[PDB]
Amino acid sequence: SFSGYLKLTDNVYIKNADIVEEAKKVKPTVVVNAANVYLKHGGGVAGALNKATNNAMQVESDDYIATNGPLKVGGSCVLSGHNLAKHCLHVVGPNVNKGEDIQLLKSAYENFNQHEVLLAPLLSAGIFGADPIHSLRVCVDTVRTNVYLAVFDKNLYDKLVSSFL
Ligand SMILES: CNC(=O)c1ccc(S(N)(=O)=O)cc1
Repeated sequence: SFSGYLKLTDNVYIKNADIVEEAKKVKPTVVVNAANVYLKHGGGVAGALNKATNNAMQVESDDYIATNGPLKVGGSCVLSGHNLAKHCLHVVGPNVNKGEDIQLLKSAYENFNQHEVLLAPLLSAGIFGADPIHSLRVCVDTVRTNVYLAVFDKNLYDKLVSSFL
């Protein structure tokens, strides 16, 4: 199962790791993708996860969007996990750099409650523009299921652990 995680709360764990390498190693039931409403996995965690699937995630995602239309900000969809996980839970956190509402971050984390265990990044962190400290606080106060957070940046991981309340 998951190794080397630091326990933050009863159900939230954190590790300084590349979520792609973590998914390839664990092959969890669910890997969370930091998705946008269009499932266009061009960069960030989405681009990295999609690149690890040899673009199979993008091909599947385009067929999903062609059939269903875009997701809502704060929403999600379950697609294949390809070579990374059984499933990929594509969750759309608000992108502050695209001027989206940061109040939707709690709704985005509520999607995690539909899965008993998940490997996930911090929603809306990184290129999505939100404060990762705020994202971790929303995560621990919203997610009740077992969430194993992978934080790519070592320096951010240390800041997140050292400032955790
Ligand atoms: C392999 N990982 C990445 O390329 C990666 C990791 C983290 C980010 S973030 N969420 O923007 O800080 C983007 C991309």
